[PDB]
This record gives sequence, structure tokens and C-alpha cells, in this order.
Amino acid sequence: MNVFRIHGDNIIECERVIDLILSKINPQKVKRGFISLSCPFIEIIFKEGHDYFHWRFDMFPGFNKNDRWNSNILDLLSQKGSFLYETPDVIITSLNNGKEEILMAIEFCSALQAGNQAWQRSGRAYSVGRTGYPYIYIVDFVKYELNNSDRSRKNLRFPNPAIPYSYISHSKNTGNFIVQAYFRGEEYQPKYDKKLKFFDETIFAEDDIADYIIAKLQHRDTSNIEQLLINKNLKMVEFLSKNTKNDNNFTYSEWESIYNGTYRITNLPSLGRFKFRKKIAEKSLSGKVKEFNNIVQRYSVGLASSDLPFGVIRKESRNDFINDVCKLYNINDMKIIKELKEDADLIVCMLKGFKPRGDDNRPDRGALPLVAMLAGENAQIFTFIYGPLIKGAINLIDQDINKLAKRNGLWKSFVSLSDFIVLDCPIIGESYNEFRLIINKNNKESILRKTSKQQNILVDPTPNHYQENDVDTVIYSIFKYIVPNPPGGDWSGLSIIDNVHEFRWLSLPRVSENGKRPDHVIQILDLFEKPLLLSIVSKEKPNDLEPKIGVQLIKYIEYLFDFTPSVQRKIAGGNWEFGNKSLVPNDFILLSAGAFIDYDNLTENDYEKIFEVTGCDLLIAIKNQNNPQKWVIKFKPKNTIAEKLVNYIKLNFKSNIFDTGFFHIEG
DNA sequence: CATTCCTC
DNA sequence: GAGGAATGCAGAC
DNA sequence: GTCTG
Ligand SMILES: [Cl-]
Ligand SMILES: [Mg+2]
Repeated sequence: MNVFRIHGDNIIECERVIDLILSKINPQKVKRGFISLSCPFIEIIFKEGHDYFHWRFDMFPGFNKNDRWNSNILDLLSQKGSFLYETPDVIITSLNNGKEEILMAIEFCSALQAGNQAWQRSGRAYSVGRTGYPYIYIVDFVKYELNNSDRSRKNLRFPNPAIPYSYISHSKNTGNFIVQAYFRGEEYQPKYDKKLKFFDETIFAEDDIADYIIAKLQHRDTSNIEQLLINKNLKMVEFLSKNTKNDNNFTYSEWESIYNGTYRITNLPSLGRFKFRKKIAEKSLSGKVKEFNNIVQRYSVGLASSDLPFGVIRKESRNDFINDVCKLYNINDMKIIKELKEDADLIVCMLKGFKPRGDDNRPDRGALPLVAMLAGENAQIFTFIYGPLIKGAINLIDQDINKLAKRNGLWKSFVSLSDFIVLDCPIIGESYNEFRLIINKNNKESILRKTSKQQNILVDPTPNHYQENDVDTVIYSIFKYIVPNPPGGDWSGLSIIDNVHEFRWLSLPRVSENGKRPDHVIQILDLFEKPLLLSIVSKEKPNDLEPKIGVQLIKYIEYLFDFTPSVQRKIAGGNWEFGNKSLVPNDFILLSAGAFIDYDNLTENDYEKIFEVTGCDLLIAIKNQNNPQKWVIKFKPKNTIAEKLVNYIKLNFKSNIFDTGFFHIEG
């Protein structure tokens, strides 16, 4: 038998990996249960003809920020060079010789993001990619952005072709497998959207990703599977680049010449046919920012796009660019100028970095990683920042820049990848800008060698304490596996099924005017004459359940019922189509539930007060028993309908697959 | 995490 | 319009 | 009251 561990941000993320495996693997024997109170498992026996295999997947929901688990699995990434504070959605490990070894990192993205949102999470791919551990970025193509007021669809937005290409270039540079894989989203409707007329459906990688995962679990040669996935990532670059105006963006022939190794991104013969022209909003301008931008536009050549936040100053024009920068900011020191004038191409990245109050820009954290993925981390990068800094930030820059990098993820990104950091920033509470020219070359070189303490890691299945993650794991296990077809809902979408169709609402907002998005929505069809939709919220303590949370969960489902579902499909047939017919709330029984951990500190009066405060129809008080390890579940119904649900759960707390022996239902 | 704002 | 620039809320601490 | 999703 081989044992694997799925370390995820939550049980849903862990189960997504199992669903990928199970989509290709048709197992002969499947057994579910818990190895510990926090760790569910799935044990499978499957065969490849005559060859039988026995695997067990132990799931570890919720990553550390020794915070939750006794040791952090993410430490194995920082030991191999992942110096950014980047957490993927899932880490699959193999248990061998009493320790864990990372097989791959997986990140799930609900939509093909566009603009600076496309590279917002590029730090994850850059940092995990330079470790040698594969990084698989799985994105749904496509999901429409909605106007949350009326759920009407906004026009499709696509990332710059350089974003999907950065994964391929990072793969080439690092010798590691870093790829962007596209899964067919329910809203992929090419018959109705003209933007998708030239999309090649061979780019979809559902079968290929499952084949790759299974081959890695089997310790098989993945070279051929990797090449198929890389080719699909390259076809996305072709789809995107052939849909953009060639005048100020790279053509597919240019990307292809870089891909096949004919030229590097900085020695392209056609480099310069468009310049690097950074767009700065008027409201953002201060100090000598506008004149610096003019100096850049005087010597720059465009890198992939004329308006991306970065470009190249070729070594042939570097001396004149440096001379102009020194004349603008009154840099006279001969030692400083000598460092700036090194004979090599210079990549100039210009970022505001900070919002009006001095708070860091989330998308900017992936800007330098994107540059490093495209042109190599060893390339000389000149980072120019012009946004407002709080007095504490400028003080740390002049005292110990690494101390600032340690507290803030954006500063971490800047200090780790810039050879020169130039600030021309307003300081909050001060009348004028502060200028800094930081020769960060030695520091960057040291950071690119920094690795955390080498140590074998075996995450103990029992955490420091049980909290929201554990409540969520228990709620998901009971309602999704123990209690007996419908998908239900979560933060990614709500599905409602009948005898012919499945209706699905995508792009769920966190809140509506009167509602709050439930953690889980459970559909029960064989209890009442109408289907039941049970909306659940999970918290660590009963007092964490906010006032009227139960009423807000129902009002959220009522909000979705006010609109035609995003998509629908015939369960018997297939293929997702756009929503045609509206659903009616009277066709369903809606109930709300609040789940939490309670160690018998709640009296009859306390339960009565929780019901009065939250308005929940059902309260699920969960408590762990240590010897023997068991989850004691106490279901407290508020009314007669919820009591019928409690009886249904108690009667159906039986399973041929799930080991119900780990639970004790008091009532 | 995501939506609106602003420049070419 | 295209699409990068520029925002802020929220939850957890 | 800060950091990050
Ligand atoms: Cl194409
Ligand atoms: Mg992720």
C-alpha cells in the first residue's frame, strides 16, 4: 500500500483532488473515514487490468499561518527555495520512510482573470516553481463576471498573452513543470459568445490533468503527459495573441520564436517595434514621476506589450538612460553610478505599489514574479515605486529593508527580485516626496540562495486545537458522504437538481442586501414532498455565529431565486447550457443551520439564546472525544421541520463506504 | 478576495 | 473600446 | 490596528 497526504486550505479543496483521480480511476473497493479527528481519508483499491493498486489518501484541511498543525507542510517548499509567503490551494505528498515528500502543488482558480488580477497570484507560481516541485494552476475557462445588482453578465475579459506564457518560460528556466491548465467552465458557450469563435477546444485539460496526477502517484514517467499540457498552455498563448492588436503587442510568431529557443525574450530581432510606455493615472502623479516616465519612454523597448508595467532598456542605451536618471534626481556619487551602469540589459518595472492610505496593492505582489518568470530571476531589474508610503515604511527602508520585507508581502516581492529599487514616493503626513535609490544587488543575490532549515516533515494528524476547519470537515463529511446524487452548493456555486435537470448559479457574491453566502447548501429530496435546501454556516465557537446569520442564509438563497440560474443541464444527457427557466422558492423547503464546537458549556437557556440571536433552524454542536477518538454530534432543532431533518440524519447515519464508527450522535 | 477607474 | 491602473472590503489575528 | 485573500 502507498499512502498520500492531501494538504489543503479546506476539505472542499482536498476533495477536488480526489474527484480528479476518481474521474479516471474506477475503483473496485472504496472506503472512507477518519485517521484522526481532523483528518478524513479515502482508501481505494483499483486495477490496471491484472495490476492491482492500494492507495490511501489522508486529508489535512487548513494550512498553518505550529499555529494549527504541529509542523507546517509548507516548510518543505521554503526548504527548496520558495522564499515568498505563498500558499497553494493543495499540496500532494507521498509518505515514504516515515516522512513526507512533495509530489506536486495545485492551485484552483474559478475564472480566467484579466488585467492586473491575472498576475496577482503569479508569486505562487514563481516561488513554488523555483523549488523543483511541480506547480499546476487549474483555471475554469470561462466564467462571466456579473453585475451583482441584477446578475447580468459583463463582457469577457482575457489576460495578456504574456501571463499564460510566463508559466511555460518559468518551466524552461527552472527545469520544473509549471503549467496553466484550462478546464471547461459551465459558462463556456461558444455558440453565443463571438469572443470564443477562435477557441481551440483541445486546450481543455480535464483528462490530461487526471492522467498526470495518477502517473505521478504511480511514480511513472510524466515527460509525455507534461509535453501535452505545455502544448495546451502554448495554444492558449496562440488564442490570446492572435486576438490582440499586433502593433503594440507580441504576435504569435514572436512568442513561438521564443518558445522554440530561436531567440530569448530580450534578444528578439523585432524588439523595439513598440516601446514600453507605462500608463500612470493623473491622480497618482507626484514628485518627478512624470519626468522619470519620460526618461523611460525615451530609451525603452516593449516587453510583450507596450502597456505592461515593465519593459527593457538594452545595454547599448543603458548608459544614456542612467545618465538621465542621475541628472533628474541629482545622483552625483561615482560609486552609485558605476553600479547602475553595469553592461547588461535592464528590465524596468514601474509600479504604484500603494493605495492612497499607504496600504499595499495586492496585484503588484505578482508583478516582479511575472518578470522573473518571463526573463529569469537572474535578469537585472530596476523597480520604480511612486505610491504613498506610511512613515513607518520609509523608516524601515532607511533602517533595515529586510525587516520591512519580512512584515509585508509586497515589500518581500520587491526586495527579493529587484537589483535596484527606486522610490519617488509621497510620505503620509509629509508635504513632499522621498527619493531613494537602493542598490539591492547583493541582497537580491543572497535572497535567491535563502532556504529554510532542512528537516524531514511528518505532519501529526492531531492539531494544537480544533476550530472552524474541523467543524467544516465534519459538516462536509456528514452531509456529503454519510447521509444519503445532488451536488448542493458551496462558495463556488449553488446547484439545484430535479428529475430531469441540474440548475446552477455561478459567481456567488459574499453577501447580498439581506443575505450572507452559506458555507454549504445541502439538497435532500427523499424527506419531504418538496426538496429541502439546508444552508449551513460553520464557526469555531457558538458566539461566533453573528446576529441573524440563520435568517441571512435563507435570504441569500431567496436572492439567487430572484434570478434565472447561470447555467443548466439535463442530468441524463449533458452539456451545460445557459439558464433558460427561473426557479420558484415555494417549490422548496429552506432551512438554516449553525455548526460549532462546544465542550458541554451550553445550557437549555444558552441554546434558547443562540436561536434567538441567530435565527437558525438547526444547531449542530460538535465536540471531540480523545479516548477513543470520536466526534460527538448533538443536533438541536429549533422547530418541528428541523426535528424531522434530525430524525432523517439519525436514520440515515449508516453507510457502506463511510466508517460511521468515528461518530457518536447523541440525538 | 474582487470590482471599478483611467489611459492610450 | 481595450486593458492595465487603481481601488477597498473582509476575516483572522 | 495590520496583513492577506
Ligand atoms: Cl489559435
Ligand atoms: Mg490556491
